[PDB]
Amino acid sequence: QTREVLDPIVASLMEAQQIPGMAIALVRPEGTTISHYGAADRETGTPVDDDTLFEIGSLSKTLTATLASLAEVEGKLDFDAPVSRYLPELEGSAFDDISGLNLGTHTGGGLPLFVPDEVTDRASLMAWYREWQPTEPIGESRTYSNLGIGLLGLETAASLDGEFVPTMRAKVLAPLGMQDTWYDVPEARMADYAMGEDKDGQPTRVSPGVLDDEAYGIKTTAADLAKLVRANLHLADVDAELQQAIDATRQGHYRVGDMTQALIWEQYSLPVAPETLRAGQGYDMILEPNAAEALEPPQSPRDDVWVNKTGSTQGFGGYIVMLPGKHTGLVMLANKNYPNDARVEAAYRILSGLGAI
Ligand SMILES: [Ca+2]
Ligand SMILES: [Ca+2]
Ligand SMILES: [Ca+2]
Ligand SMILES: [Ca+2]
Ligand SMILES: [Cl-]
Ligand SMILES: [Cs+]
Repeated sequence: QTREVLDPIVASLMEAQQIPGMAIALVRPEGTTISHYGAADRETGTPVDDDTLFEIGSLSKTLTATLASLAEVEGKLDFDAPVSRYLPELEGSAFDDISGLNLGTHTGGGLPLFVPDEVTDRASLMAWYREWQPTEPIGESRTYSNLGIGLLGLETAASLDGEFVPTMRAKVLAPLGMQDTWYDVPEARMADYAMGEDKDGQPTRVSPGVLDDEAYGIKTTAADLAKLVRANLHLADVDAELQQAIDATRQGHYRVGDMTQALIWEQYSLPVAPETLRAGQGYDMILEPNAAEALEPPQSPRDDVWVNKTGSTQGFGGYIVMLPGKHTGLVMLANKNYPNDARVEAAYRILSGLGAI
């Protein structure tokens, strides 16, 4: 079926990249297909199955964006307001001039990629934010940032008068039916927690860290992520406000060369060449500041685009692609951090082989 297209491509991918195990979800009108391949843990050979939890790394940022968007829909968060309006401990800092929208689009004045070493907790984090000097013009330059999306998370939590994780669960994960999605894997599920494999073939698992929940900390199944994708594709039963919040995460906010930056989601007009997709996932886009032009004709979610997001940890590699015009989506989770180029190629070949591009 679909499996005759999908299975050979994932077998070849897993052999070429030496991926121990994968979980794949294909979302289409007429339904969602879940497929599991290989081993959750190379050392034990425990197979990947419906219960296997994968670290999704930066794919976690899509949930942070979705909660932020819901707070906005509920009228509790103004996306263009200074972040210091919701975190008054940052009054008088650069965050008087930086907005939640900036943070969701990585246009927060060059806010850096990583949490610095000297930041070890919430207090030292907030002290660091207060002292930090922008290095790029706010709203005119994109630097991919864990500090930024992390702060959007803090801002959102404050705007909703709740703690980030329980609030995320109550307002987003639960209404989406994402009951196998964890920030902290309980002891009772550790036997289902896949073991990562790093680039040297060594076992590895993500460590806790500041802003982990907000920026990279989710462990989940392909099926749970498929619920989020289904909602993005208008294929789920979700209340009006959450649907509105989800749709708003796909609004185009900045043109960044060939890429359009939405709320964490990144997209490209169709037809898109794989090279363009590759250039979105490399050094030039991820590790350098890129000029960003605000779309203030604020772009309505489009139906003629390739929408995507990568996510990695040291031992895991994930990729989501959505084609709203075809009402189809793809979630690929692996317990190996394998090259973004190969994620793009596999996704493209799958979607092309299914006739969706
Ligand atoms: Ca406003
Ligand atoms: Ca099990
Ligand atoms: Ca945490
Ligand atoms: Ca090739
Ligand atoms: Cl970090
Ligand atoms: Cs849960």
